[PDB]
Amino acid sequence: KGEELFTGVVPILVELDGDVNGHKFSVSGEGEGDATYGKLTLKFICTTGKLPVPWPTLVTTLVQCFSRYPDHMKRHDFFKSAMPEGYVQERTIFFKDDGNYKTRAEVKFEGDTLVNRIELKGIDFKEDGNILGHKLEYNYNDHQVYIMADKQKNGIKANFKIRHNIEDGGVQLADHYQQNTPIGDGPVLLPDNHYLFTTSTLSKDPNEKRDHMVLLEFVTAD
Repeated sequence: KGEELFTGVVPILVELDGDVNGHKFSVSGEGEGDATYGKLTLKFICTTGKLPVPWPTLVTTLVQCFSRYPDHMKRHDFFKSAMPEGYVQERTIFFKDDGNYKTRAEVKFEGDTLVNRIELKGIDFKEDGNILGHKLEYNYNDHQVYIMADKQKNGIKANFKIRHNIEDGGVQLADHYQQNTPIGDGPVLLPDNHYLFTTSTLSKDPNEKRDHMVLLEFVTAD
């Protein structure tokens, strides 16, 4: 199926075009994924200079098709079944007591490369808040994602919270609303409701002088 496109190591390209409170920025990312292990490694670069938001706030936006679905679950892997034509992924992300991101992405194969091409629009942020003021720690608290079928849109939806550590204490909440719809006309497996579990690790490359994020991620269904 589309699952057959994921039995090996797959190069990943990520491209993001963003505007948060008028700060226009661009992120490009490259790496690879191996769904057999649910493993992702990726380096992101802010190609327009300094990133105007903290890197952790972009993690969820910057490929759930790479999750390890155990054999008894492969039947519900909407994300792979939509390949290679892919799927649109849309989110609104509300930052508590601050602004919100609206994102639209196409995830699809371009040849042998899995590509995630994103537009991001952030509005109504506080210029001195936790996001625009760079007050978030450079780490991550993952959260499980309850993927639910949305029969009417022949796709899936989800809603989940991410907690971002604020420097010196406390947590900045990011309330995620998500929906995904297939791009192709093919047959697509609408899944039974289930969770995706993710563990992310953020680091830096000591040889990289541009504003950047190295990201290691494992994701598995259950």
